[PDB]
Amino acid sequence: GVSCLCDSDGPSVRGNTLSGTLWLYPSGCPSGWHNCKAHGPTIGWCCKQ
Repeated sequence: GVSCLCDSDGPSVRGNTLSGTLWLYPSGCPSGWHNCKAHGPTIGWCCKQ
């Protein structure tokens, strides 16, 4: 799958590395996921299950 930095990624904190998942879907997060990026990217989207 394709991961991306969540709002919780960047700093050195537990769970680090790009652990979320990006959705190319026009609204990002699919029903069954949650959300993990209130913003970036500016094309597709970034969420987490």
